[PDB]
Amino acid sequence: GEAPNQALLRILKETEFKKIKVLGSGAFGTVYKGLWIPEGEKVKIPVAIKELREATSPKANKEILDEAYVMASVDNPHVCRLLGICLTSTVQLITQLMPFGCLLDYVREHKDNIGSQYLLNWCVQIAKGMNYLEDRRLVHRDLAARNVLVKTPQHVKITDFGLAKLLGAEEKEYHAEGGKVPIKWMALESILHRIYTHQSDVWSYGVTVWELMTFGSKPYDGIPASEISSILEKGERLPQPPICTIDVYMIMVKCWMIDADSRPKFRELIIEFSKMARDPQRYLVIQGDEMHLPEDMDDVVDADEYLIPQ
Ligand SMILES: [Cl-]
Repeated sequence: GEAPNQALLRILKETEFKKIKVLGSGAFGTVYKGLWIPEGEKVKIPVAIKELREATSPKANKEILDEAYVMASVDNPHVCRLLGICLTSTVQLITQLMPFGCLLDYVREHKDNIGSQYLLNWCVQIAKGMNYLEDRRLVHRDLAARNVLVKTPQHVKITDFGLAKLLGAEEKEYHAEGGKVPIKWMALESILHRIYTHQSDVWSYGVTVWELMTFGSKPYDGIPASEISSILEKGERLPQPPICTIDVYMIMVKCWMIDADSRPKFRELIIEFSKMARDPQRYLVIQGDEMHLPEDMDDVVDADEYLIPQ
């Protein structure tokens, strides 16, 4: 680590957010939905506001500000940008709204309508997204279908930097605290040595692709977490999904290889899936493919078009 992080954290007035309406509740916290209307600008930006439960127990305010710190330090089409924070009672994360939600829910709730062109394209976009984070020396640690949001069915972005970690020109690993990370998405060296690395994200990427190819299945739906370690140890891996050619499945397996360095690089995955996406019917055999996917507001601009220096 060495280059200075000259990102801008923007504090936003609680009086700039109209039309609030709870999106997802949940144990962890609460995501809202609203309209951010910059102070003296004829623009209304559709936003999600995240206020994670734990009342004010400063323990929270940490996680939420680390989230913010990272989310504010990323500029990529395939990664969610932090719009700003709000210093109300508790802190709030304000970010571009992703109208179609989680990619996980999105595939779950659209199976009989998702073409191969999309699935392969998303894998491209998530690989692009990750490669970016690789460049910004940044280990996501929690890549899952549930952390990819959908802007439009042809444009996804990665999110949830709750466990993300910056590295160093020195550093190559991240020796975690007391683990609180999903087992079914984490590399084998993550589950035994609490080691995290870019190549560990690769594994999670593999599992993510596995989720999409299976339209939302739960990795190891049977097996309980206290057992995951043992299974992978013996050699077992996720099955090959129905719609999946060997070409595509073998990419998934390559991500789950015991020697981390033998795993593909995200820049290879971009290339590989990118090739594949030029002829999607040849790598994915989806029954029915060849599929279509879908007060006043003059002043609405997507965040993606709301810029300002930097
Ligand atoms: Cl679930």
